[PDB]
Order: sequence, then C-alpha cells, then structure tokens
Amino acid sequence: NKYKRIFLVVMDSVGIGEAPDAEQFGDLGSDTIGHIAEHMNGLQMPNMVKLGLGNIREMKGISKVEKPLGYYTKMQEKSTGKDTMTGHWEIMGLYIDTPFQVFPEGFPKELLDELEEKTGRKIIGNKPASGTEILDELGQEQMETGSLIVYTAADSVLQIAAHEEVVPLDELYKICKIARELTLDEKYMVGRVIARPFVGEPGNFTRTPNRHDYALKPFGRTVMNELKDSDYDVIAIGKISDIYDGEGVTESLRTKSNMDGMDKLVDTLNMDFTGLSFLNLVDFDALFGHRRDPQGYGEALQEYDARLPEVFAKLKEDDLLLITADHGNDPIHPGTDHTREYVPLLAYSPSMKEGGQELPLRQTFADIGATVAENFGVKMPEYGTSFLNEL
Ligand SMILES: O=P(O)(O)OC[C@H]1O[C@H](O)[C@H](O)[C@@H]1O
Ligand SMILES: [Mn+2]
Ligand SMILES: [Mn+2]
Ligand SMILES: [Mn+2]
Repeated sequence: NKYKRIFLVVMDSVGIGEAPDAEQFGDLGSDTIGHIAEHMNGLQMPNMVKLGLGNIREMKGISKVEKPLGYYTKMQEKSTGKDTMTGHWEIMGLYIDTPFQVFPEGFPKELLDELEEKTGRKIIGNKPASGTEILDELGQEQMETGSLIVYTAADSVLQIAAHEEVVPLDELYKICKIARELTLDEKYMVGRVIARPFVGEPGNFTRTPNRHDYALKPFGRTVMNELKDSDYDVIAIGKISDIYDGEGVTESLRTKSNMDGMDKLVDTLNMDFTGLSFLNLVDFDALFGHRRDPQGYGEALQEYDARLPEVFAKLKEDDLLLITADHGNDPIHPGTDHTREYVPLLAYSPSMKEGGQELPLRQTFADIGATVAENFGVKMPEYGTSFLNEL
C-alpha cells in the first residue's frame, strides 16, 4: 500500500459555497463557511488554513497560503439528494438517484393511513418537533389512548414515540419495522425510522435508552464493504456506522460531541491498524446548521481547528488524512433544510515534504472512495476517479 492508514474526516454539513445545480434545490446564495466567516468577522481556523482551506476559497479570516501542508480542491455532488446518507454513500463509491425526503408540513395522509391500517393504532402529532417538547404536548394523550406520537425533525426522519408501560417495547419495535418497510417508497422516502420509547408522567417524561434506529442499507456495496471483505480494518467513529447501517464496518466507536469525535480520532491514531479510520463530526449539522445558528457553528469550527495540531503530530509518513464534508447546511439560509453546496477536500500526509498543490475539482464525492480503494488494492467503485497518484 502507498498508505497504511487513511483517516477520513467528514465535517458534517461544512459546505464551501453553492453548487452548479443549487437553483434546482432553492439553494442559490448558499455558502456555509463563507457566511459563518462573515458572521464571525473572520473565522479563526489557522490549521485548516495551513492545510490549504483558503487555497480552495478565500473567505473572511481564511486566507490562502504559499505552501499548503497538503493537496486541496473541492468536490461536486452528483447524486440527486443533499442529505447525509446520500453524501456519505457517494463518498464511499455510490451514485444515488432517489433523494430522501424531508417533511416540514408532516407526513402525507397516505403514509399515515397505511401505518394505521397495518398497526391498528391511531397516529397523533404528525409535525416537525423537538422530541422532548412533543412528549410534553402529547405524551399524556398518548398514555390515555394507546396512540402513537409520530413526528419528524429538520432532516429525513420518522420518529415514533410511545410510553413503555402503555405500548410494550417489542410492539413499538414491530411498529417501527412496519414504518421502515412503508417508507421504502419514493412517494415518501425517509432516511431513518426511530423508535422513541419514553417513561414517566405528565410534566416529567423521560426518553429511555431503549431508542432504536432503523436505517436503510446503502444502495450498493461500498468501498467499506470491499475493505472489510479484504480483511482491512474499517473503524467507524461517531454516526458513521449508523449512516452505512454497519456495512463494511469492523469496529465502531460512539462519540457524544465533536471534541469527543476528535478524541476517538486520536485513539485510532494510537491503534495499530491497516485500513480506514472514518470520523463524522456531526455537531455542525445537528446543533448549528439546522438551528440556523451561525455563532455556535463558527465557535464549533474554531474548537475543531484548535484540535488539529495534535492530529498533525501523530500522523506517520504512511498515513493519509482526508478532510471533507457531505453537503452544506448554511446557518444563514431560509428554512431548516441542507444546502446544495460544493464541499472542501484537503489531503495531507507528513510524507508530502514539499507541501501540496491544487487537485482538479472532484466531479463526484465518489473520488474519495475511488482513492481509498486504489490505495488498498481492492475492487474499484463503479463511480469516482482516484486522486491517489496526484498525491
Ligand atoms: O431529539 P429529537 O428532537 O427527538 O430528534 C432530533 C434528532 O435526533 C436524532 O439525531 C435524529 O437525527 C433527529 O433528527
Ligand atoms: Mn435552500
Ligand atoms: Mn450530513
Ligand atoms: Mn442534517
């Protein structure tokens, strides 16, 4: 192998400006990092800068450097959707024609009707809501009627809440599996179905650790699958395992925050493995992008950047670090949905003694998967062009 270990970091939703097809999605004007940099009166990200972030695009406080640490460019998304699953599945070598849907007005009557008809239960709620706020509003009614609280969030999810002493866990799990089947339908294509059991009484409800997530398998065998099948390590950190429904994953490390994600990254740097370590930093999307909070987003980016010098110190000559994003989620943009954006790509190894250069723009996110696959000598994905030889 050219590289023994590849550390792939997805800064979730950290887009670098509207994609050529942004208008189709109502994303004209969108610029995640650029709008954040403006809000912050200059983003402090000196380590991303040293890697060549400003060389991709200059933004407030983010300037180009004469000798970037590694190679740099941006990537264009080819798949129809702008969601996390689409982005990650494309990164690992797929092409996804069918987008996952978001439901700001709640779910279609048709879907809920069929869910009722299959389960023998009434559905209440049917709206975007915080999980905790909807229990306060409708938890008592749920308890008294044996109905199901169905709700959504800013991303492609269908969540079913039911009290554990009213609807038995196994019944809630069966109901969610039915929901999972019904939502494999392009009329209402949902990324995840999530069981949200809760306990307690009105004014004091608690969601339990019995939460279960029902994900779809990626629409194809990914580069992770091929790595796993050739006896390589695939270490998934954070939401990664869930995003791929465990496909091609050899070890999974749960994280609770971006900082904890960077701690697990460092943990993997300390591991003797050959293969891929794959981190998702999800806070950017989950806490700041959808909530349209440029200040919190800006601060999180600065907190993330400050962690990088330790990563740089631990990388070996035969390690490659790849930093990218899966889509945009501009926190100063109308509505609550992702934004169709280019994503940055930074590729760094300490073996790059003279620093890096600009790469041709990646025409699909799958160029990452192709690069990883060529590196480890496994079956090349159907889509994507490797940049391994450019490094
Ligand atoms: O905590 P809740 O409001 O029920 O759900 C919000 C999000 O929490 C989970 O990560 C899913 O991504 C949901 O979109
Ligand atoms: Mn938009
Ligand atoms: Mn994402
Ligand atoms: Mn999201």
